[PDB]
Amino acid sequence: VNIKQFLTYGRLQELYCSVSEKNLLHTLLLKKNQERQAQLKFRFTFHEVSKVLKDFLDDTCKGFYQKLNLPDMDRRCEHPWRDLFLWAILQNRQEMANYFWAMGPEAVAAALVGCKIMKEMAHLATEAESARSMKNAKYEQFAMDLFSECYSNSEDRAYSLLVRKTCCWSKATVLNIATLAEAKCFFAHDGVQALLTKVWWGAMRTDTSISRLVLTFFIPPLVWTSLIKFNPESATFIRVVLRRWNRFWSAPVTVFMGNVIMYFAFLILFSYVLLLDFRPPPPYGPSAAEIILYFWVFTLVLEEIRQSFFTDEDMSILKKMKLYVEDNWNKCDMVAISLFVVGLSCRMAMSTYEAGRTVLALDFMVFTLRLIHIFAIHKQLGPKIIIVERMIKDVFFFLFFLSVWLIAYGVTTQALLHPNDPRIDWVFRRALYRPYLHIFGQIPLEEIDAAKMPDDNCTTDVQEIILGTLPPCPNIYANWLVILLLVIYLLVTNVLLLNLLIAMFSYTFQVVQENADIFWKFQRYNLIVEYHSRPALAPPFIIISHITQALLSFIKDLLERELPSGLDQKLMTWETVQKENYLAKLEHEHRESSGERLRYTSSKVQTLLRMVGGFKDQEKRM
Amino acid sequence: DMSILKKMKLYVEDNWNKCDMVAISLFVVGLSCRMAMSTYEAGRTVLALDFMVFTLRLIHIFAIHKQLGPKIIIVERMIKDVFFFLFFLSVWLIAYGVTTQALLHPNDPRIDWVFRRALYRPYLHIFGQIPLEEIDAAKMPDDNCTTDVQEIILGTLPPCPNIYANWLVILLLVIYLLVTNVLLLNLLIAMFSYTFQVVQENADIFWKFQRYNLIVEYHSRPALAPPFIIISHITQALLSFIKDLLERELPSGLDQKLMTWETVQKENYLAKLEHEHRESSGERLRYTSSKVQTLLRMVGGFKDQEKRM
Ligand SMILES: C[C@@H]1CC[C@@]2(OC1)O[C@H]1C[C@H]3[C@@H]4CC=C5C[C@@H](OCC[C@H](CO)CO[C@@H]6O[C@H](CO)[C@@H](O[C@H]7O[C@H](CO)[C@@H](O)[C@H](O)[C@H]7O)[C@H](O)[C@H]6O)CC[C@]5(C)[C@H]4CC[C@]3(C)[C@H]1[C@@H]2C
Ligand SMILES: C[C@@H]1CC[C@@]2(OC1)O[C@H]1C[C@H]3[C@@H]4CC=C5C[C@@H](OCC[C@H](CO)CO[C@@H]6O[C@H](CO)[C@@H](O[C@H]7O[C@H](CO)[C@@H](O)[C@H](O)[C@H]7O)[C@H](O)[C@H]6O)CC[C@]5(C)[C@H]4CC[C@]3(C)[C@H]1[C@@H]2C
Ligand SMILES: C[C@@H]1CC[C@@]2(OC1)O[C@H]1C[C@H]3[C@@H]4CC=C5C[C@@H](O)CC[C@]5(C)[C@H]4CC[C@]3(C)[C@H]1[C@@H]2C
Ligand SMILES: C[C@@H]1CC[C@@]2(OC1)O[C@H]1C[C@H]3[C@@H]4CC=C5C[C@@H](O)CC[C@]5(C)[C@H]4CC[C@]3(C)[C@H]1[C@@H]2C
Ligand SMILES: *[C@@H]1O[C@H](CO)[C@@H](O)[C@H](O)[C@H]1NC(C)=O
Ligand SMILES: *[C@@H]1O[C@H](CO)[C@@H](O)[C@H](O)[C@H]1NC(C)=O
Ligand SMILES: [Ca+2]
Ligand SMILES: [Ca+2]
Repeated sequence: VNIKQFLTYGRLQELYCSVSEKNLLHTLLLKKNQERQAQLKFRFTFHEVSKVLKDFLDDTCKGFYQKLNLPDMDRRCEHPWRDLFLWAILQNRQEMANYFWAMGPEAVAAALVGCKIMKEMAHLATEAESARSMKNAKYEQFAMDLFSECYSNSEDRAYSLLVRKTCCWSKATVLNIATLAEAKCFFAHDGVQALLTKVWWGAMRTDTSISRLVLTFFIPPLVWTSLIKFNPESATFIRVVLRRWNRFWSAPVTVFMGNVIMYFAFLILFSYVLLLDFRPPPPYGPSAAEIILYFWVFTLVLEEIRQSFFTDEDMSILKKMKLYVEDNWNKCDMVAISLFVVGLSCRMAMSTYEAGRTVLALDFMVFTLRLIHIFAIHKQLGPKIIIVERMIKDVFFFLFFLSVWLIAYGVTTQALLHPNDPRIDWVFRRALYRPYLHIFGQIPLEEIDAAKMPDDNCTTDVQEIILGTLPPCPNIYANWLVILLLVIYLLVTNVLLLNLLIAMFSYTFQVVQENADIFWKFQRYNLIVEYHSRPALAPPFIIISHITQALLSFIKDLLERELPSGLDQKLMTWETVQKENYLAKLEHEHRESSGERLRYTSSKVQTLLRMVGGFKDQEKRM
Repeated sequence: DMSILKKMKLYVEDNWNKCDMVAISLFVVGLSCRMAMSTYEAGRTVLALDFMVFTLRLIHIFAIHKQLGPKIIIVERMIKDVFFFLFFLSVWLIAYGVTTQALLHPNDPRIDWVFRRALYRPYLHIFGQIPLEEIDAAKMPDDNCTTDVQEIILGTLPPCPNIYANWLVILLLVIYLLVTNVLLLNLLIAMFSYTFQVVQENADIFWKFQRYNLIVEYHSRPALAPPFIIISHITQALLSFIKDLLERELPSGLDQKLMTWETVQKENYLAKLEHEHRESSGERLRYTSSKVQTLLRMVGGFKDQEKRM
């Protein structure tokens, strides 16, 4: 059977129409068909398949079947193994999909696509057993093992395989598909990390010492010395010195360094303006340092705009905005920008001056916390960010129990101690703020224990309590009960509930620390990619880079590169050979396994018993 | 006798050696400053720090005991954990402290008090020092306070804390207490627990290496303890001018006998390894499958020959 001749588009559509009607793919195709019928022979059509694929990849299946809209039904599929793999993946058939992947040309990209589709469908997950089998798909492992084989083979063709635009997946890069699939374990591969290190250092050699690089950063003229080794490849002298300077000052590591230093400078200036040089409204004018801070934040806004609208390429504006706002650091920045603008606006008026100063203090808090993202560069600091996020989630869930318990205890103690205090603010103080402070050692027994209550001048008159002339007299009717409740609260809260939260923290830390390497390598990938696409200048100076880019656009890649047809075909054949070698080694390993040997021995012993019995009977005939 | 530079490099490679060097330098600087009236207090301060260094130097003798040795390594790794935790702690404390200083004392110009309220007070919150009389308006005393900047700088009266939005200051303090005191402190403690677990898994090996190092260190030391060690030093110098348990040179016959004995021991060890490998389950399975294959082929041939008859 020749699959190239066997699989026509009509045949493929017939296969898509022959879905068992008990699996998720049939339901999804039914929903697509119902939507199409509402908006406007074969039960299902390639339009429905394209829409279903769009709900899992949304960029990869660009005109897989919409190109001709519908293609000729007697025409053979241009990518038969790709189509068969996609069809066998959409319906949770993993063995068949494994076979189709083993016969397919672009296997790393196919495996990453399969892992993405498996996780998205396990998010859909109509059933639960299918969802569990689809959680353990092991396609990212196929991609990782094939790429390990490829990287061990050549280590230079592996990088090109990482960055080349695929032919079977609509010019999508393997790294693009891994990002779409969120394949954290693939990004943690040694080959991917090596390519990331090569991108990180740019023109310099990756073995460059940190001390030499920092010292050359702080002494720019020393870059023309041989202190920093660079990778191979009047007017000439100027050109070569400019080339050396640009190659050093364009590397993502130096851009990162400069951005970190200028962010420290920005925080220092922000703190100076907020704490020492915050002047009255424009009647007495903002200080010059404040205007410098305004310009700095304006350049930050320009950088945000560049990242949200003019990032790297041309897509839908809405798609680019969605990609921008999907990053949590991006929305953190947006919050900081909005807070600064509101603060500045309120500060410009006398009646809102204090509110503006308050909002600006909160904005400094937000910017300083924003500074945290640079810790992903270090293995010992990166994973702790993820730990802190999960631990914040743990705190959020613990807060339900804490709030219920504190409401009960605080209202009971407020009723027992100050039944005649009408003021609501003091009700909430004594009911929640004081019990919360008990957790951290703040136990004011002079307000709770009668024997410790001072002889202060106190009133029982409600009007005098409301007026605030004298503090209310605490009720000591049954003070033993108040003290017993405080003892119980101290035990329960401070030991039991606090250590329940701490045990939750410990479990979270243990779970993240088990996978610390993978998490940090994914973080490092994201940080290196972020600073590789950034302009070489740090804000405020980034205004120069923005102006230069705009002027270049008006007047007139390391990753995701397009290859010549011959080199592309050579790479595809090389990867196919690597996949064949990997599968052959897997088969050989399987054959020599203990279970396989046991099965072979038992079967052959059975055959030997039968044939030896026959031979013995024949001999006994003689 | 080696290269002088090699011996110095070997000396300074030991951390206890550089600890001692720090202690000696501190004592010398302290004594020198103490010799002058204008540097007397600085000399006393440096000598106090030197006592601290010497007392911590005393820790090295704990390697002699199995229950004390490994704890030194645990403490070193835990200090590294603290160093890495300090980045998060410093960033968070800078954010919170500057925000609260701006909210509470926007008119206080003095930088020392800025840094006090921005980092020293939030750090002390971690250890139960929560002065609500400076943060909560309802707990603020009726003390005699000024809003004049000149009077604040002069120090005549304490500055009046700003109570503009005190609910926000209190909410920030509540959030800081939760985040820092529970979350971040227990993140550091979980790091500590992981470090302790990793070292305690290999406690025996670490302590035995420590014991080796300590025994070797005190085997090569002169028999007299300082100050008295001056007598041993003078005796050694006099012996050098006028005129080993480990690392000993053997006669040629005994050396050859030892080499042959070790070769025989290695041969016995390798033979036992080979015998263990042969009788393993996997090897037996491989042998049985291969011989069953051979038996199938040869029995088929024999059966065909019999069927010829
Ligand atoms: C292992 C486990 C640990 C936890 C726990 O169980 C065991 O421990 C138990 C111990 C127990 C507690 C044991 C004892 C008591 C005392 C008892 O009061 C007796 C009531 C009498 C009558 O009403 C009040 O007396 C008098 O009051 C006056 C004030 O009103 C004081 O005058 C002061 O007045 C003014 C003070 O402002 C000022 O003029 C002066 O300062 C002074 O003149 C007198 O001096 C004092 O004599 C109340 C109960 C209490 C606190 C127990 C509570 C429960 C425990 C904590 C257990 C735990 C589960
Ligand atoms: C489970 C979880 C725990 C954590 C938390 O969430 C839930 O708990 C919540 C509880 C909440 C708090 C609940 C209540 C409040 C009170 C509120 O003030 C109301 C504002 C008004 C108006 O501006 C001020 O009032 C008045 O001020 C005056 C001072 O200025 C006082 O006069 C004093 O003046 C001088 C004091 O020097 C002296 O003359 C005397 O001593 C006295 O005359 C009055 O007596 C008082 O009436 C501010 C907010 C706060 C603290 C909440 C903050 C957030 C919580 C902790 C929640 C947690 C997330
Ligand atoms: C963590 C939750 C948030 C929401 C909430 O409980 C904790 O906060 C508390 C703060 C309370 C305020 C505190 C002070 C005052 C001033 C007083 O003159 C009138 C009542 C009012 C507004 C109170 C109304 C009820 C409020 C919002 C409580 C509310 C359930
Ligand atoms: C753990 C870090 C060490 C470094 C540092 O932050 C914590 O220490 C802080 C102590 C600060 C001092 C404290 C007191 C004074 C006296 C005052 O009249 C002038 C300013 C000055 C020197 C301050 C300058 C800034 C300093 C070094 C801060 C500096 C970022
Ligand atoms: C309490 O107020 C009354 C009002 O007359 C006064 O006489 C008395 O001295 C006050 N006591 C204290 C402790 O302030
Ligand atoms: C505060 O200082 C003024 C100066 O006249 C004085 O009259 C007043 O008694 C002082 N109050 C306190 C509480 O020291
Ligand atoms: Ca951003
Ligand atoms: Ca020494």
